[PDB]
Amino acid sequence: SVPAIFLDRDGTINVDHGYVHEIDNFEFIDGVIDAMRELKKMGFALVVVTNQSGIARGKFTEAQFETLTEWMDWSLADRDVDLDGIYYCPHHPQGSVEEFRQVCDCRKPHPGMLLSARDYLHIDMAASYMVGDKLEDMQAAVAANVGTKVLVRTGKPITPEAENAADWVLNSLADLPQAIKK
Ligand SMILES: [Ca+2]
Ligand SMILES: [Zn+2]
Repeated sequence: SVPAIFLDRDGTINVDHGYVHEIDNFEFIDGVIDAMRELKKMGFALVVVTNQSGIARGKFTEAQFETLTEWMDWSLADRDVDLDGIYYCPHHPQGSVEEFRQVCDCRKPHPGMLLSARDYLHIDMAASYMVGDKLEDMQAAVAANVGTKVLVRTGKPITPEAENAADWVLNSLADLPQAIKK
């Protein structure tokens, strides 16, 4: 079993402009790419787990999400960051788009995505981290029995509830490798 860093996307990896689905609006947060590269060096699997309800909302299609996700994957790989898994939930109970309109197991704070990754990559959850800027991230982690829950300040002005649920609060994903080294 391998330990992993589970990663929220908007507000953690890219700047959260809300319903981000275009390459020219995808902006990597400073230092996160180097941080992820170091996390790989330190022996962690990297797994993105991201809610994308904009799909259910009709803000953008699944096709558009794949295009952006593919681009993200290459950009990282080309910087010698090779993501071990990318999971997303396109659902929302009130989705305007029929295909995606539903309650589900995979929308954070449901731990579904993390459990799927766990089974797939044989991940050591207790030895793993979850990084995000929202409560739903911390709660998802709690349910999936992730060892360490890390909240970041690069997205949402953190709520006291999110803060409560978190084990650590870091300014950024960029700071995670040093925090773990220590
Ligand atoms: Ca987020
Ligand atoms: Zn879902």
